[PDB]
Amino acid sequence: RMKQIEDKLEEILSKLYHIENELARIKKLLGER
Amino acid sequence: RMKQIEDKLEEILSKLYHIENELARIKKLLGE
Amino acid sequence: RMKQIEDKLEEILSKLYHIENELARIKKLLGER
Amino acid sequence: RMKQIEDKLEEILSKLYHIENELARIKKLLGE
Repeated sequence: RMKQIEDKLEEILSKLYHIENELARIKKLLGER
Repeated sequence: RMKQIEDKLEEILSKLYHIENELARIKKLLGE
Repeated sequence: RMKQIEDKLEEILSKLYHIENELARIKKLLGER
Repeated sequence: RMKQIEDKLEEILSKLYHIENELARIKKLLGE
């Protein structure tokens, strides 16, 4: 359960990095536009 | 109270997947 | 601590709704563009 | 292990605030 809570925390963090990156790419694409 | 936390975690993850869908639509709108 | 964990969960959820909404507005603005 | 969870929660919140900053920049780029 705690191990499960832990995996989910990390999964949440990983998606968050993915999201940041996606918005960062958008931002860049628009800034050079 | 661990399960209730794990439960919230699940919900939060689902929001993130919904966000990723919004981003996919957006990126297509922007021609990327 | 558990009450603190709880407030943070909810705060996280609230920002997530805000974010969804912001992306939803963007999407709409671009779709009508 | 509660604090370690609370700790992760803090980190996650900070990412969300960074995201909100990226969104502010984006919305200005789009003239909104």
